[PDB]
Amino acid sequence: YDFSCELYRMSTYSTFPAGVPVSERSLARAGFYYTGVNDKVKCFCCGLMLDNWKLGDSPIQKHKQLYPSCSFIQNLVS
Ligand SMILES: [Zn+2]
Repeated sequence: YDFSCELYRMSTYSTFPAGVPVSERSLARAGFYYTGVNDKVKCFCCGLMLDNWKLGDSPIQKHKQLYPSCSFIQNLVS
């Protein structure tokens, strides 16, 4: 289903900057791929864009909170 998709998302983090305080795996699992700019990531499903990640930030929570209508985030959490 989203099998290869999550794996593709993971691959986009090859250039992710070193000091970002959230794991790339968690980002990719939350539906986000890396835009190649700063620490800005984008949902493959709804296009929600997020950057300036802080220690302890939950990509899934931010995702659910900001753009609940995303089918991916709805199905991930259900
Ligand atoms: Zn989304």
